[PDB]
Order: sequence, then C-alpha cells, then structure tokens
Amino acid sequence: VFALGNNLGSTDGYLATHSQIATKTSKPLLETSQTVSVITREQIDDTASKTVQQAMRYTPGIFTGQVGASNRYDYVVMRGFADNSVDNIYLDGLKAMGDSGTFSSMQVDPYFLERIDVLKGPSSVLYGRSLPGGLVALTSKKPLYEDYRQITGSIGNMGQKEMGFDFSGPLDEEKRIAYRLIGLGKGSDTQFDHVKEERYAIAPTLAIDFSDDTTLTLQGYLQHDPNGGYHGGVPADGTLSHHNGRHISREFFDGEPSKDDFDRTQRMFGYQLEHRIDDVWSARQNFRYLDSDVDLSQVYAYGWSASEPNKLNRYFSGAREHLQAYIVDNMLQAEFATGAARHTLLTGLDYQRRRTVVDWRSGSASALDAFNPVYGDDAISYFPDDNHTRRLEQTGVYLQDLIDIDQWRFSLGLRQDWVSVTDKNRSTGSKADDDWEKFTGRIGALYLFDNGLAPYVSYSESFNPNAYSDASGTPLAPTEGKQWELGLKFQAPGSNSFYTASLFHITQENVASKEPQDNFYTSVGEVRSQGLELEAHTQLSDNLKLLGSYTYTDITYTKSLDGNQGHTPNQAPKHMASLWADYAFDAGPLSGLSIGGGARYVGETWADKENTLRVPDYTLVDARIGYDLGKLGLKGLDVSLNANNLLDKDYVASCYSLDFCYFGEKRNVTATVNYQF
Ligand SMILES: O=C1CCC(=O)N(O)C/C=C\CCNC(=O)CCC(=O)N(O)CCCCCNC(=O)CCC(=O)N(O)CCCCCN1
Ligand SMILES: [Fe+3]
Repeated sequence: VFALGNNLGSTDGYLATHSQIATKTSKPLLETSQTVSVITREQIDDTASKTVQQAMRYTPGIFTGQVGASNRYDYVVMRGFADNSVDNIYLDGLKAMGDSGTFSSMQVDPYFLERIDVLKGPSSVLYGRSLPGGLVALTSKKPLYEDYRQITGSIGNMGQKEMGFDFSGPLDEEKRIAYRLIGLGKGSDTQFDHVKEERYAIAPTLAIDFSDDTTLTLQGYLQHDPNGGYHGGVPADGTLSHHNGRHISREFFDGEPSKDDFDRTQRMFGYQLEHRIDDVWSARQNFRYLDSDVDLSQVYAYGWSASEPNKLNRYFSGAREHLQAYIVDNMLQAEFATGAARHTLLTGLDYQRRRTVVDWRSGSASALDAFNPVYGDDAISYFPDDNHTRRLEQTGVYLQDLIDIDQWRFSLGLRQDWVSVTDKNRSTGSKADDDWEKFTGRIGALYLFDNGLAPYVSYSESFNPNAYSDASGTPLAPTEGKQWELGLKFQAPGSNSFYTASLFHITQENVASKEPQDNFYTSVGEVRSQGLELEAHTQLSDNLKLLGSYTYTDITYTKSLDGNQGHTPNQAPKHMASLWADYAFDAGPLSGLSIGGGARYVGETWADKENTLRVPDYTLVDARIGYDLGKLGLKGLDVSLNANNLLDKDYVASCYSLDFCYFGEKRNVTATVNYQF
C-alpha cells in the first residue's frame, strides 16, 4: 500500500528486501539497477555503532576513517571521493541541508533512525546537487499503530553515558491516529584529554489517516550538542615516523581547555503527505525546515615550529553561524500498464533554499610541547575578521519511468536543475553571485532470471556547485560525475541470503586544480574512480546471520595542474574487506544468548596528494555478547555487552595532509540494558 517515497520491504535481521532510495518508490533490491545497501536497526544495534558514519563500517565501497575517531561530523567516503563527503546525508527523503562550506553540518543520532539505505555513484536525476560517490538516506522511526514503549541505558569506558526512551502507539479509538516520541540524553568523554561529548534530543511524530487513501505525517527533531567532543588533527612526522625518538599520545589534546567550545543546536520541523487518487495515480509531498546555531572556538596544531624543537604551531578558528534552510519535494506517480509493459512513471518538483550567516575569527596562539605539554596560555594574535552571508537556491524538475516487461526491468531518468549560490562578504561588502542550469540523465537495464539471478547495466550522472574561486573570485562552473556500472545481484527463492557484485567506472570533470605557487584556481581537472564491490548477506540457521564485503578502488587524478596527474588521492584504500557474525541459542541452558563478532580490514592510505608515504593497512576486531533474560522469565528486558577494536590498537585513521593525521578510535566498550512493554 502506497509505495511512493516508501521502502516497504521486509527486514530479516541484517538484510532488507526493498528500497526506494534509488527509485523514490518501493522497488525490491533484486529488480533495481543500482548498487544499494541497507543497514538495519539490528545491524546498528548488534554492531554497536554510535554514528551514521560508524554504522557503515561493515559496508563495501565506504571509507569510515576520513577524520579518524571524531564523532562531530559524518564523513562517509563513497568509492574514494572524500572532497565534500559531509554533504551526503539525506533524511526521510530530503537533503540534510548543511553547509559543507561552513561549520554548520548536521548529525542525526542513530537512535532516531530505524534504517539506512545507501545508493552508490551519480544519483542526481532524482536528488539533484549530489556527489559522484553516491548518497545515504536515513529512514527515521515512524509512528507505530499499537503500543511500543522502551527505555535504554548504556555505560561504557571513556565515561560514556547513554539514556533514551522510545514511546509509540495509537491515540485513536479507530487507530487512524498514531504518535511516536523518541528522546535521548547522551554524555561521553572521548579517548582525547579535556574533551566531553553531549547531546540532548527529542522527536515528536504524529501520523493521521484522513481517508483510506490519504495520510499526513508530522515530523519534529530538536537536538542540542553543547559539546562537540574532538575534531583536531596532529602531523605525520610524529605519528607515522618517530619525531626525534618519541611519537604522540592516543589521547593527545592539541587545543586549550580554557578556550574549547562546540555548540550545535539543531531545530528541524517537517511533514510527509501521502494521497492516493486512483490505483494508478498516487502523489506525495515531503517538506522540512531547519534552524541551526553553531558556536565554535578551537585552537589547533598546524605543523612543527622551526624555532622550537618539539612544539607545534597553534592557530585559532572561531565561528558564530545561524543557518536557515527548507526543502520540499512534490512527486506524482502513475502505476499503469500498456500491452505487456507495467509503466511506473514519476514526475517530480523539488526546491530547497539555504542561507547561512557566519562570523569567522582566526589568529595565532602559543606553541604546544607535543610530548607531555603544558596548557594555560590562550591569548590570540587575531587576524582580520571574515564575515559572510551564503545563500543557495535550487529548483528541480525530474521525470522517471520504470518499465516492467517480461523479465526485463528498465529505469529511465531525466532532471533539470536551476541553482543560484551567493557569497556576500560582510567584512568587505563584495558579493559573488552565480546561477546554473545543468541536465542529468540515468538509464538502467536488468534481466531477472526465474532462479533469482539478475545482471544489470546502468549509466547515470551527477552535478555539484564547485567550492572554489574563478581567479576572479567567483564560483567556478560545477563538477560533473558520469558512471558506467555493471553488476550481478542474486538470491535463491527459498533463501534468506543476498549477493551483490558491482563493477563501476566514474569520471568526475571540472574539479578545481591550479599551478602550485600560483594560487588562482582553474576548472579543467578530472578524477577517475573504478573498481568492484562484492557484498554478501547469508542466513544459515534461525540463530546464524553473516555479512561479508570486499572493495577494490582505483581512484586517480586523470588531470591536475597541481603536479599530481596519475597521483591517486589520500584517504582512499585501494582494497577493503569486512566480516560480521552473530549466533543466538534456540533452546537449552544458553537460550536467549547471542554471541557476535567480526573484523574490518582497510588497505593503504596515502598521507598526501603528492603521494610521499602510505599509511599502515589496519585491521580491527569487534565483538559482543547479549542475553535476552526474557528466557529466565523477565519478558521485555534484555542486556547487550559490546567492545570495538578488541585489540585496542593505536593506529592512525588517515591524513588530509602531512601536517594533519587522524588517530584511530581505541577499544570502545558497551554494556546496555533495555525493557520494553
Ligand atoms: O583536521 C581536521 C579535519 C578536517 C578539517 O577540520 N578541516 O579543516 C577541513 C577538512 C575537511 C572538510 C570537511 N568539512 C567539514 O568538516 C566542515 C567543517 C570543517 O571542519 N571545515 O573545515 C569547514 C569549515 C570552513 C572554514 C575553513 N577552515 C577554517 O575556517 C579553519 C579550519 C577548519 O576547517 N577547521 O575545522 C579547523 C582546523 C582544525 C583541524 C581539525 N580537523
Ligand atoms: Fe575543518
């Protein structure tokens, strides 16, 4: 029922059957001509992820470690495209609406979600401004039409506090009206010294059934991060090498406790409206408005001091940003048939308007003795202020037809966009003002075999506004992703196991490169990613579940005046592989017990785009044990005990630069308890 803007599959533990992220209507994973991965609530829960970015540790084509063990932002690197990777999250069908050009990027706390879909490659024909990596859609919890009431509390190493509830049920006699109220306060320290994480989040949801054929859902999300944990980055020289014989803490705080602040207040409001006209015509409208306050004040290590032996330079950055943004998507779907062809035709109009105000401050601070340092001097030789107002408008009209004929399943997509990005410098009084029309197209064919085997070709296209200056101080013409993808999807009919293989080849044009001392960017640049993703979910018995993934990424600068042509980028492991298992007990003394575990393997990261040194291929173990002490005879009460990186390793995640390497997260430990009623 409905299926326009709805997934409507069946999840069985770690595997789902349908997804619309590649479709904007429920189409089963096995018939869709794109690379989709679903991360279930159970996957997130069992695997003890604290972050959207953490959830996808076990997913092929995804690099989790762009900024290492810092839970401030969600850096998801899809197929080795890391430039812009914060701008990749879609919430309940609509863009997150952050500013990857300021500090105002959002975090959706997994507790509020129940499902993560992930699409790969150029995904713009339905979504618009997007990356050639792909994108990630968070389907949050919706109202349940019968009482579900649960409370949690997790304690962990690193002084981790979590406590949350999730209440839902019908308010109505006729049960046409249902609600949901999620909420969670959440503390933590981090491995890092003098950093504290906080979050306080609530989420009311009200779902109404007016007719049999019409349903309006009302959405609200308030989230307060009074502290942002850690976000610094320390040099290659004392991490990858020894720096004069010693080489930095796994807890090293490059900042200043005196002057350490991160304050993000996320206030969202929206609705999803669904109306069925005919058994042919259904139309949906999704809207969201966002309002976010970000206050930063960080002092950070930028490379070694010439004049002091074992101390780093420290520079200040400070922000007060208020962002306003609203996005709407209006769709119109005809399910109809014409001779043997089942036409599933969508036309769509989406509009998003964003406006950021930014007050940026910066300067010099004291240097810091990198091994066993002393804190206390916190004056700043400020630089000039830099205050902007950034606007962005985006109007999108798109049209899509899924043709079912015999065993063939065809996807056609066409989209027009009209973008307008503005950057008024309030300090200078100078405003850059650029407008763009670009046209994207997708085309995807797949034969479904009666045995449940399905090859598919697919060609798709991406676009996104450049983040650079036209050596005239103007936004450059936007970057363009093109993809050939070939793949093989398979599921025997009486199995609960699913197999994906993807061959991809993605070129991305007009990416900002220049002559090195010369500092005036030109847009003739090109990046080329190709490879093969292998993803496997398998049931053996009712208690056994498995995940296995393999990823080969050949990413190159096909053009760069940087001097880096033929240079493969940093933060892009050529190979990657992961595995996860979970065993429960049917009957006997161990019934209600679930032991689980797996491992992740990352390949070699380059520290720099000139490719001067690689980063140790690191390889981590995650484990857990859970007793549903409901088998004792306390029904609805259950405990989990999880631990990540069981070998408590001190590795670096990756490096942006040689001056900037990010530490891998240490052994995280959970113990958590749940009652339901
Ligand atoms: O090294 C890192 C990770 C990467 C990083 O923070 N960057 O500077 C930029 C690299 C990644 C781009 C992904 N975008 C974001 O994470 C959005 C927020 C962010 O951290 N940004 O860099 C974007 C802010 C735009 C302003 C440009 N930079 C600054 O004002 C100070 C440096 C700046 O951008 N900072 O946040 C402070 C620099 C301190 C380094 C601590 N963190
Ligand atoms: Fe930054």
